[PDB]
Amino acid sequence: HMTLAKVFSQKLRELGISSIYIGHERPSLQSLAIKMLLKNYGLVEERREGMLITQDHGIKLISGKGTETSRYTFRKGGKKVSIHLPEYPKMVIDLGLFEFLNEEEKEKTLLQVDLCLSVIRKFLWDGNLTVVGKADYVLGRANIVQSLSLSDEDNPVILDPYGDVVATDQILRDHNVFVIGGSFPRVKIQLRGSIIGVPDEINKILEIILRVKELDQSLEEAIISLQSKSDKISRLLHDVQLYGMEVLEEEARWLRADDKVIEIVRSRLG
Ligand SMILES: Nc1ncnc2c1ncn2[C@@H]1O[C@H](CSCC[C@H](N)C(=O)O)[C@@H](O)[C@H]1O
Repeated sequence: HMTLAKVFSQKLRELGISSIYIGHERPSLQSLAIKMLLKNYGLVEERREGMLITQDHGIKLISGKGTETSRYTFRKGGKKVSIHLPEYPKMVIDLGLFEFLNEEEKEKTLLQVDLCLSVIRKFLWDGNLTVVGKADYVLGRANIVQSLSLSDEDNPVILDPYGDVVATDQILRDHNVFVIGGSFPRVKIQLRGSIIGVPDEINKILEIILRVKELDQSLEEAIISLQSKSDKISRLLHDVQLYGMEVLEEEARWLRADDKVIEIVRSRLG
């Protein structure tokens, strides 16, 4: 779809603005826009000089002292830019069954939901995240609702590792609402025919989907980038039981698996 950084940059050019003095802020449009949306930060109209730090989506981000010309500086208290924030995608986490679980289980689930905020703010913004079915929960500007209300422009899918619809670049790309649990299609992410090795963690699933949608990355590469040592180990082990040792070496270069992983997988066999 569109990242917050991209929408921000298109509005900025329209007005006529292609340089910002950022002073002491992380020099990324995403970060700057998030900050503007969440704090009293904004743009102040002032003429300043600097050197380039970067050229994000075509906008010269300035600081320090040099010879690059800013007409606008990003400052605590400046004026907001007004940007049609992307309605989509909407990432929904369902906490319906939440009080089936153990105390220790609830603390793990919620820690995982907490980390979603950081993922959502890496591409979109808090508004694109919704949590359903727990009303005392508060996660920055996430929507916190008791039940999910569907609109005509919503085209949703349920992420379910026991689903009957295998996920695909196109299927993730052609949908815009995604429900991840604590009557639409129930969609299962596999690695290469299998669910084994696929990260289990709510915040990792969410990040896999966004990588595919916002960065134009493949599902395979997305999954692999987000695996833990344990995901790789468990998958190599499985596949060596299946296909034998000839598989090990090459399937480790593909899983991008490091020495420690391969060491361990050897050590389990002999
Ligand atoms: N490989 C995968 N494919 C699709 N969805 C997944 C997935 N791994 C995790 N999820 C999502 O992450 C949530 C937490 S995993 C626990 C749910 C598990 N299906 C169960 O029945 O116990 C799941 O409900 C699912 O929404």
